Amino acid sequence: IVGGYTCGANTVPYQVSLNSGYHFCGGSLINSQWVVSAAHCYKSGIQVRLGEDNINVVEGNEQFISASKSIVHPSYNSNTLNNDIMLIKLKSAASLNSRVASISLPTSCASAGTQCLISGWGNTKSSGTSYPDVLKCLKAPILSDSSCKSAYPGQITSNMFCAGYLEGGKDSCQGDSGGPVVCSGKLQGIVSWGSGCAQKNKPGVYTKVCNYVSWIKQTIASN
Ligand SMILES: [Ca+2]
Ligand SMILES: [Ca+2]
Repeated sequence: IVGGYTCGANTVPYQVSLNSGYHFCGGSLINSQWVVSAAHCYKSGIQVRLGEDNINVVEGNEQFISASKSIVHPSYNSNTLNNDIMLIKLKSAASLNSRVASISLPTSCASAGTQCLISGWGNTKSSGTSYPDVLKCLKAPILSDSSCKSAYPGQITSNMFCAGYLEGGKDSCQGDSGGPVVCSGKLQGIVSWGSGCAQKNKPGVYTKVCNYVSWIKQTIASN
């Protein structure tokens, strides 16, 4: 998260650190046993780290649950990042509390202008590389589809939306991938991609979770 702020410990209870020996991607806890993340965050041997604030020191609220199974979206295209969403099932149900909570799936798609909370342990620097150990948050509006398309011409599918700022300076970044975009307490987006981080006219592109609630629900229903 570039230009964001320190969330505060466990203020984003659905925030997940996907750990494979290291935090490599974010995720969103959607129920006791399921994390959604970006499909381009897919790896084998994922441990799902819940209740994380500082991903580098054990602070007592962590729940480390390895991934029982990962389900990259069937139509995930790694080249265009279309359908950049993946389901991760925990080996065991998370112990849900005030700090390890699931995030609700969107009934409706959030509109442009809706302010969203993006969070992750990604690079905090637009230029260079500084990885925070504690969760960074960014309040960022969903941008219009036209502004998203004009920012990334020929690249924005109906399954993506842009959030952030066209003047840049505030954006999800590398390492925020798979992380939540929560608007009105609902997981509206997944940190998917962007041309760099916090560049002018290059907002973050996020998986439009509203389009996958069916697929997510049916997948949860049989896995
Ligand atoms: Ca920790
Ligand atoms: Ca990345």
